[PDB]
Amino acid sequence: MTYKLILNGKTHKGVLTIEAVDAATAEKHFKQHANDLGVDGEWTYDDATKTFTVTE
Amino acid sequence: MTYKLILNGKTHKGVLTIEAVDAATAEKHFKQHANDLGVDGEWTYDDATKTFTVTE
Ligand SMILES: [Cl-]
Ligand SMILES: [Cl-]
Ligand SMILES: [Cl-]
Ligand SMILES: [Cl-]
Ligand SMILES: [Cl-]
Ligand SMILES: [Cl-]
Ligand code: NA
Ligand code: NA
Ligand code: NA
Ligand code: NA
Ligand SMILES: [Zn+2]
Ligand SMILES: [Zn+2]
Ligand SMILES: [Zn+2]
Ligand SMILES: [Zn+2]
Repeated sequence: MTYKLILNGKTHKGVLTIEAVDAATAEKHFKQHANDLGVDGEWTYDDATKTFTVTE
Repeated sequence: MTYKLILNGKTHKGVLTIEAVDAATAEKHFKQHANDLGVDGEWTYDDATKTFTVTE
């Protein structure tokens, strides 16, 4: 299914959408993106919208 | 305005949307994302949809 990441970082404000087999796979991918971007924030997940938020 | 990046990398297939004052500013931001993700691809731009694509 489609999963989304809302980036709410100091220098990264955006929305990323990907496809993944499950939420765990999406979250692993999203955490790698955030790590590569130097985003070090607090994570939340909304199951109803399959949307993660990372907030610095 | 809103600008989009279609990631068509070997390991990064996704869509990123951001806001930016102009296409040049969006593209600079997008190129930094792609650099941070280790995406080394060919860039194209569609003015009508304010959408870049990076293709490995
Ligand atoms: Cl699907
Ligand atoms: Cl961003
Ligand atoms: Cl973690
Ligand atoms: Cl705007
Ligand atoms: Cl991606
Ligand atoms: Cl360049
Ligand atoms: Na996957
Ligand atoms: Na879920
Ligand atoms: Na900007
Ligand atoms: Na344009
Ligand atoms: Zn799927
Ligand atoms: Zn960004
Ligand atoms: Zn704008
Ligand atoms: Zn990716």
